[PDB]
Amino acid sequence: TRSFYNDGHLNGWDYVRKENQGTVSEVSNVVFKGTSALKMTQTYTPGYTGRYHSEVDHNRGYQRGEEQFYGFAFRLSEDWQFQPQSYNIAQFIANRPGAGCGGDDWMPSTMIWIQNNQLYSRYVNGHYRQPNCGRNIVTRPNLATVSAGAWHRVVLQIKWASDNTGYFKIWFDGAKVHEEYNVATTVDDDSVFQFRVGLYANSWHDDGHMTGTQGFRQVWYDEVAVGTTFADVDPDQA
Ligand SMILES: [Ca+2]
Repeated sequence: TRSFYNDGHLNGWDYVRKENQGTVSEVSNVVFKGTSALKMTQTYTPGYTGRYHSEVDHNRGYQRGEEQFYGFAFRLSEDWQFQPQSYNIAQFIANRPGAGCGGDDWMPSTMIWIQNNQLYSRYVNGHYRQPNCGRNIVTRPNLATVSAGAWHRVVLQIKWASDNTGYFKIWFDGAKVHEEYNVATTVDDDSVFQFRVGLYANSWHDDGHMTGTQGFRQVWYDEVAVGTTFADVDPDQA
């Protein structure tokens, strides 16, 4: 059964983040299903020292000790300029105030991004809380080649565990592209992580510069769902 469904509208998201010159809007011309989708844009601005999130938030993403499925459709601009930097397209993230690790208390766990023409993801495990900030980031590269100007469909099946009892499975355009079992997929606490979808141009800030010449970046989203079965969240079926 689905706990969340969004057909490509502003309505139903808890929060809309349009950092700096970013936009998030509803469009009817570039749509995966129905008559609406969301368009996220970000624009590089030399001098700016802040971050570049254009995202919509579903606050109830996960809590450790459950299995969930997540599905969404996304599309890069047809003229997407593939570059080695990261452009993040979805993430799970919790605010963990008082954890005392790193530069603030927001910790993204699993993230999904484009690097060159490849879909990357990761999960995080460990403790990341004083007096032990020990945490491990497992990156899973090259999950799929991503074509520009086409709707792609992503399904995740994740059992969120800090034990070696979790699992982490990903489908891309209807095909299983990754699965691994008996792994720890989140940190060992009970924070509730948000599920965000949207263009987060993280390398622009992290790296101190932009690689290439496409400072105006566009990604569309549609058909986002959270539920307990594959069919609940698969954008490619009802
Ligand atoms: Ca739609």
